[PDB]
Amino acid sequence: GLLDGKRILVSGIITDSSIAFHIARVAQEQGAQLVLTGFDRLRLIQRITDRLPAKAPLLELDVQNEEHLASLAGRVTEAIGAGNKLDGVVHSIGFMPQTGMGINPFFDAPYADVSKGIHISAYSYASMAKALLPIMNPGGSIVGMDFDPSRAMPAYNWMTVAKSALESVNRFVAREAGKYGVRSNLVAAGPIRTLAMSAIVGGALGEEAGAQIQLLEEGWDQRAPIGWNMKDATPVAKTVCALLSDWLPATTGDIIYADGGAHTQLL
Amino acid sequence: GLLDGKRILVSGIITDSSIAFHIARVAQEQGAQLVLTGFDRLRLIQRITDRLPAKAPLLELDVQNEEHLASLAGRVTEAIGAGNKLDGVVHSIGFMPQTGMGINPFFDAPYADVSKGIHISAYSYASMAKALLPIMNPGGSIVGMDFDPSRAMPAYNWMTVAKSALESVNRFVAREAGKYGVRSNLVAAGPIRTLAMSAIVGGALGEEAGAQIQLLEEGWDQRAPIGWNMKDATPVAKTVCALLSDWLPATTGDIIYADGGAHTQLL
Amino acid sequence: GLLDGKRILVSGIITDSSIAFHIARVAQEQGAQLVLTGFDRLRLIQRITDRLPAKAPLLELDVQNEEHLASLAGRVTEAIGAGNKLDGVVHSIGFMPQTGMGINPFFDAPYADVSKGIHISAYSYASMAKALLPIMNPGGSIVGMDFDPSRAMPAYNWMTVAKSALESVNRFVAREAGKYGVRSNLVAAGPIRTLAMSAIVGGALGEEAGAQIQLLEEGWDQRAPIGWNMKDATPVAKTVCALLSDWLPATTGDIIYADGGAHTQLL
Amino acid sequence: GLLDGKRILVSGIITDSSIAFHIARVAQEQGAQLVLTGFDRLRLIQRITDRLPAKAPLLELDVQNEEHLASLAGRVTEAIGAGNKLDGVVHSIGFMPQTGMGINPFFDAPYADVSKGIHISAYSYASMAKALLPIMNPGGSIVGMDFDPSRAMPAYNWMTVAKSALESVNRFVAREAGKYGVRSNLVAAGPIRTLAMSAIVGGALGEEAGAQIQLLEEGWDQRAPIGWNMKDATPVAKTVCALLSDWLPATTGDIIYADGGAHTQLL
Ligand SMILES: NC(=O)c1ccc[n+]([C@@H]2O[C@H](COP(=O)([O-])OP(=O)(O)OC[C@H]3O[C@@H](n4cnc5c(N)ncnc54)[C@H](O)[C@@H]3O)[C@@H](O)[C@H]2O)c1
Ligand SMILES: NC(=O)c1ccc[n+]([C@@H]2O[C@H](COP(=O)([O-])OP(=O)(O)OC[C@H]3O[C@@H](n4cnc5c(N)ncnc54)[C@H](O)[C@@H]3O)[C@@H](O)[C@H]2O)c1
Ligand SMILES: NC(=O)c1ccc[n+]([C@@H]2O[C@H](COP(=O)([O-])OP(=O)(O)OC[C@H]3O[C@@H](n4cnc5c(N)ncnc54)[C@H](O)[C@@H]3O)[C@@H](O)[C@H]2O)c1
Ligand SMILES: NC(=O)c1ccc[n+]([C@@H]2O[C@H](COP(=O)([O-])OP(=O)(O)OC[C@H]3O[C@@H](n4cnc5c(N)ncnc54)[C@H](O)[C@@H]3O)[C@@H](O)[C@H]2O)c1
Ligand SMILES: CCCCCCc1ccc(Oc2ccccc2C#N)c(O)c1
Ligand SMILES: CCCCCCc1ccc(Oc2ccccc2C#N)c(O)c1
Ligand SMILES: CCCCCCc1ccc(Oc2ccccc2C#N)c(O)c1
Ligand SMILES: CCCCCCc1ccc(Oc2ccccc2C#N)c(O)c1
Repeated sequence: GLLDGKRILVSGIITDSSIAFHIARVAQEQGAQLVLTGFDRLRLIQRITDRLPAKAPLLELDVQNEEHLASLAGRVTEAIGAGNKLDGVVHSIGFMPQTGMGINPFFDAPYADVSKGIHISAYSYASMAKALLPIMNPGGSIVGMDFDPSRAMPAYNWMTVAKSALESVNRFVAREAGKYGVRSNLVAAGPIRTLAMSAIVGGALGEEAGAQIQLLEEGWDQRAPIGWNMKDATPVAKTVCALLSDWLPATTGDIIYADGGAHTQLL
Repeated sequence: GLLDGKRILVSGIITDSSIAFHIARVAQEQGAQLVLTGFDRLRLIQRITDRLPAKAPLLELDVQNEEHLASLAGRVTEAIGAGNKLDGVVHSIGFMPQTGMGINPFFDAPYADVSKGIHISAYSYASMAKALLPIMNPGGSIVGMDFDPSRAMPAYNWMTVAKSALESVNRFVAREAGKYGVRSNLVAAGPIRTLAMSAIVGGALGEEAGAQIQLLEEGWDQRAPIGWNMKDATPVAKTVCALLSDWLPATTGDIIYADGGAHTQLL
Repeated sequence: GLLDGKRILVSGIITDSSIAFHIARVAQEQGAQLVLTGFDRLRLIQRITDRLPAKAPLLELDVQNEEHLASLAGRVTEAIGAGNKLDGVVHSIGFMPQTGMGINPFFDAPYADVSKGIHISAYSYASMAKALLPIMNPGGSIVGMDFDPSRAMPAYNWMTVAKSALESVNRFVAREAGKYGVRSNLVAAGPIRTLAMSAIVGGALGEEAGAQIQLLEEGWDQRAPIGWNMKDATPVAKTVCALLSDWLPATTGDIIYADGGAHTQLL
Repeated sequence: GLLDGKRILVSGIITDSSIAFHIARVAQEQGAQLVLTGFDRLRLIQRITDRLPAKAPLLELDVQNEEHLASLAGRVTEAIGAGNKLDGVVHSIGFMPQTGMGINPFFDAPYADVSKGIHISAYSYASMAKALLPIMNPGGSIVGMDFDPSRAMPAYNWMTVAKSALESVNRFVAREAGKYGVRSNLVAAGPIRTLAMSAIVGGALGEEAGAQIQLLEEGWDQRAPIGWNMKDATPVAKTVCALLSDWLPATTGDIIYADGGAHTQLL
C-alpha cells in the first residue's frame, strides 16, 4: 500500500462524486487509516461515507466556525487515540455565493458575499493547518484542491480570485508547516462533474455563461495531450495520494497540475 | 506632454512620499488634468496636494463606503464638467490590519482583519472600476499598484495574499473594461520608502521580521541589473504614466514590473 | 516627440508589413534618428526603407556572419558620427528552416536545422548586444521581439523552442547591459500578417496545421479583452517605442505583452 | 514495489553521485527492471552500475550520434526481449562547453559551443523520445532533469538557456507522447553535489563566480521551507520514480519541482 500505516484526515465529502470521496476511497485502498470531516448535513455524509472500502470516524467541521476549529485537534486525537498523530490532511473544500459566479455580473457581487467565499475557499486552508499541525508527524503532508486561476475566464468569476488567494495562502502555510517537517501543496485539477460544478453549470442552463462552460470543457480535453475525462475523478485522487505519500518529499509551497497537461498547451 | 489633454483620477495620496503623489506630479508635468481622491484626513491631504505642480480638485473617497462609491461618478462629473469623461484612473490604495503583517504570526490573523485588508487592497480595484467605467472614454486606462506576490516572503504575510487576489481581480476588470475600450493593468513596483512601508518597518524595529525586511531591500538592489533606489519613486511614477498614455495600447489584464528587473534574476 | 533626440538602430525590415518597418515609422514620427540594418537583399530593403517618413542610413547585417558583427559598431559610428552613441537597439529578427515548422513533424527536424534557427532567432540577440553595448549611452534600451512560448501549440514547433531560448538570453543580456546603464526587454506580440507569417501560413495551405493556425488567430481576438487586429502592427510598434523611451526606466530582463491581453485570459 | 513489473530505461549514470545512479537505485528497490545507457566511458560506467541493488543491461548511447539513436529501439528490444516494451524512460543528461559557463563572460561563448550544449542538453530529449516512443507501453512515462531557468543567475549562463529550451521541448514531446498514451515531464531539482557540479564549482575555485555559487547554495536551504541538502540525491530520485509510477497519471508537458520548495519563496 502506498499509504500503509498513515493516518490521514480528509475533509470535503458530500456526495459519491466529491473529489474528496475518491481521494478517501483510493487512500483506503492504499492502506491509509482515515478520519473524515463533514459540513452541515452529517447524516447525509455518513450515508455516503458508508460506501467507502473501510470504516472511518466522521467528525463535524464547519471551517467558518471558530469553536469547531478550536476543538478539532482534540476531537481528532480522541478519534485516532492518544499518542497518535496525523500523517496527512486533505482540504477539499470551497464555497462562493451565487452572486459571485455563473452569469451574475462580476461587478455586482457584494463584498459580504465575496468575503464569505474567500473565508471558506482560501483562509480556511490556513485555519486547518493551524489547527492540525500541532498533531502532525514529521514527514507529514497537507494537500488542498485548486483550479488554475492564472488567467481569467468566464463564469468562474470571484471563485478565481479565491483560488488566487488560496495559492498565496499555500505558500505561507508551507513556511509554517516546514517547522514541523510537514509539506503543504495544492493539486490543480481539471474540471470534474461534482455537486459543486452542478451548482455552477445548473445556474446558467440556457445562458451565455452555460455555453461558455461547455466550450471550456471541450477545449480542455482537446488541449490535454493525454486527454481529459471530466467524468473520472480517479486521476486526481491518485495525484493527491502521491503528495500524501513519501514519494514527493522535496516538494512544498507548490502546485501539482492533475489536468491532463492542458495548462501546458495553448491549443 | 505625454498625457496632454487627458483627464485622470488619482487615488492614494497621503504624504509627499506616496507613490500616488509622484504619479500625480509626473502626470501634471506631462500635461494631464487631474482629479484627486483622498481618504480620512482630507485637510491633511489638501496640504500635501497643494505642493503639486498644478491645482486639482480633491474629492473624498473611502473605498469601504458604498455611498462614497455610489456617488463618485456624479461627483467626478461635477468636478470635470458635464459632457467630459475620464481618460485615466489610478488605484494606489492598500491596507492590512497590524495582525496580518510584520512580526505577527501568519496563523494568528483573525479573518475579520484579513477580510478588511482584502476589501481595501483588492476588491476595491473592482469597486473603483465599476464606479468609473461609465464615465471613461474609449482608449482609457485603469492602473493599480502591485507588489509581486508570486512567492511567499517574510513580513508581508497576508498583504501578499491580498496582492495575489488583486492580480486576479485585475484580469477580470480587464474583461469588463474592454467593453468600454478601456485597458486595466497593474504596476508591480519594487520597495519604496513610503508611509505604508514605515508602518511595516516600524512595527518590527528590533525583531527578526525587521532584519528580514532590511535583507530583502539589500537583495533587491543586488538582483536588479540596473539597480534599485528605494528612496526614489520617480521610475515607478513614470511607468504608471506610460500605461496611462496611448503608448501601451495593446496591453491589458497584465502586470508591468517597475522593479529594476529584480524579479527576473535569482541572484 | 517621444524619442526626440534619440539615435536608434533598427534591424529586421524586409517588407512594408515587417513589424520593424512599423517600429521604424513610428520612431521617426516621434523624432528618433534611425540607423537601419538589413539582411541579404539590400537593394530590395532600400526600396522599402525609402517609404519611411525620413531618410536613414542602411547597413548590411547578417547575424550569422562574425565579420559583419565584428565591424558593426565601427560601421554604425561612421554612420552616426564620431563621439555619438546609440540610445536604442531593436532586434526584430527570426528564422527557422521549413523542417522545423508548419505541418512538418516535430520529431523530423534535423538538429542542423534547429541549430540554425536558434542561432538567428535567439543567440543573435546576445550577439547584437555584445556588438552594440560598447556604443550605447547610459539610459539606453535594447528591445527584441518575442511570441509567448510558455505553452506549446500547433505549427510554431521549433520556433517556440527558439523563443523560449530567446527569453532566457534576454535575462542574461540584461545583466550585461545593466553595467552600461542599459535596459534589455522583449515585446511579446500577438499574431501579425507579415512575410514571416505568410511563409508559415502558406506552407500549410490545406493541411491540418493551416486550419490550426486559423483557429489560433480567431481564438486570439476572442480572448483579448480589447480585441486583436492581426492586420495592424501599430499597437506593437508603439509598445516597442515605449520601451525605447525614458518612460519605462525601471524595467529590464523582462517581457511586455502587446497581445490585446490575450495571454491573461483562458477563454 | 512502486514500480513492480515496469521496464525502465535510465540514461546519465557516470559516477555514484549521478542523479541517474540514485534514480536507478531507488527504481530497482521499488521492483523496476532497468535498462541502462552510458556515454563515452562504458567500462567505467559498468564498474559503477555494478554497485546497484540488481543487475541491468548497459547499452552505449551518445545522443549526438545519429547511428546510436537509429539503433537504440532495436538494441533495447534485444535487451528486454521481443514482444516487450518500455514503461519508462529517464533522460538525465546534460553538457555545456566550458566557454558557456562558470566565470567565462556570457558574451564570449562562440555559437559552436552553445549549439553543442543545446544539442545534448535540450534537443536530445526529443531525440530520445523519438527513438523510444515506438517501443513504449500506454501509461508509460518519460522524465527529464531540469534546473529552474525562469530567472537568470550567475555562473549557470548558457546552461540556463539550454534548460529554458528543454522546458519548451518537453511541452512538445508531451504532444507527441500523448498519441502513445505516454506522459512527458521534467523534474526541476535543487543543487546536488555531482560530477557535473564539480566541473562548474571547480572551474571557479577562487573567482567571483565560485563565491556566487556558494551563496546560491546557502540561499537555497534558507528559502526551502523544508530545507535542502545538496549532499542527498534521494529526494530527487524518489520524485522521478513518482512520475515513473502510475500515481501521477494526469500530469504531462509539465515540471515537478524537487527543490525543497525553494522556488516558491523569495526569502
Ligand atoms: N469539481 C471540479 O471540477 C474541481 C476542479 C478543480 C478544483 N476543485 C476543488 O476541489 C475541492 C472540492 O470540490 P468538489 O468538486 O469535489 O465539490 P463537492 O461539492 O463534491 O465538495 C465540496 C465540499 O466543500 C465543503 N464545504 C463547503 N462549505 C464548507 C464549510 N463552511 N466548512 C467545511 N466544508 C465546507 C462541502 O460540504 C463539500 O463537501 C474544492 O476546493 C474545489 O474548488 C474542483
Ligand atoms: N511603498 C512600496 O514599497 C510599494 C511597493 C509596491 C506596491 N505598493 C502599493 O502602492 C500603493 C500605494 O502605496 P504607498 O506605498 O504609496 O503607501 P501610502 O501610504 O503613501 O498610500 C497608500 C494609500 O492607501 C490609502 N487608503 C488606505 N485605506 C483606504 C480606504 N479605506 N479608502 C481609500 N483609500 C485608502 C491611504 O489613505 C493612502 O493614501 C498600494 O497599493 C501599495 O500596496 C507600495
Ligand atoms: N508577425 C507576427 O505575428 C509576430 C508575432 C510575435 C513576434 N514576431 C517576431 O517579430 C520579429 C520580426 O518578425 P516579422 O513578423 O516583422 O517578420 P519579417 O519577415 O517582416 O522580418 C523578419 C526579419 O528577420 C530578418 N532576418 C532573417 N535572417 C536574418 C539574418 N541571418 N541576419 C539578420 N536578419 C535576418 C529578415 O531579413 C527580416 O527582415 C521576429 O523575431 C518574429 O519572430 C512576429
Ligand atoms: N547536480 C545538480 O545540481 C542538478 C540540479 C538540477 C538538474 N540537473 C540535471 O540532472 C541531469 C544529470 O546531471 P547530474 O548532476 O546527475 O550530473 P552527472 O555528471 O552525474 O551526469 C550527467 C550525464 O550526462 C551524460 N552525458 C553527457 N554528454 C552525453 C552525450 N553526448 N550522450 C549521452 N549522455 C551524455 C554524462 O555521461 C553523464 O552521465 C542533467 O540534465 C543536469 O543538468 C543536475
Ligand atoms: C468556468 C468554470 C468551468 C470549470 C469549473 C471547474 C470547477 C468545478 C467546481 C469547483 O468547485 C467550486 C466552484 C465554485 C464554488 C465552490 C466550489 C467548491 N468546492 C471548482 O473550484 C472548479
Ligand atoms: C516584506 C516587505 C518588504 C517590502 C515591502 C514593499 C511594500 C511597501 C508598502 C506597501 O504598501 C502596503 C503594505 C501593507 C499594507 C498596506 C499597504 C498600502 N498602501 C506594499 O504593498 C509593499
Ligand atoms: C502557430 C503560429 C500562429 C501565430 C504565429 C505568430 C508569428 C508569426 C511570425 C513569426 O516570425 C517568425 C516565425 C517563424 C520563423 C521566423 C520568424 C521571423 N522573423 C513569429 O515569431 C510568430
Ligand atoms: C549557478 C549554478 C549553481 C547550482 C547548479 C545546479 C546544477 C548542477 C549541475 C548541473 O548539471 C550540468 C550543469 C552544466 C552543464 C551540464 C550539466 C549536466 N549533466 C545542472 O544542470 C545544475
